[PDB]
Amino acid sequence: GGLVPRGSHMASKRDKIADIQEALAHADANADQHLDFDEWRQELKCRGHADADIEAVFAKYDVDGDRVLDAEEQMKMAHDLEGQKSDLNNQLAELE
Repeated sequence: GGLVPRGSHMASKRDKIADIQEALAHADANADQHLDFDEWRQELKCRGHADADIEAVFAKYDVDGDRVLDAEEQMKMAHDLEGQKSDLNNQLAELE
């Protein structure tokens, strides 16, 4: 029963972005173009994610702890997520 006993470490990363990128992008429910904790937390949560788990992933984006990130910081997010994705998709699965 070789194959793989446990891992999916890298794969998971792809699933997160793939699931987070679309969900949000294809979400702009309140067409606000901003990222309020409520929307993020709630949106991601239903994706099989817990309430606390998202805290660590999100907090990493708090610059001044002002708890407010508009299109200003949003660019950095998409930008950073885009590069990491490209490097990952390389071996995992094509895309570009």
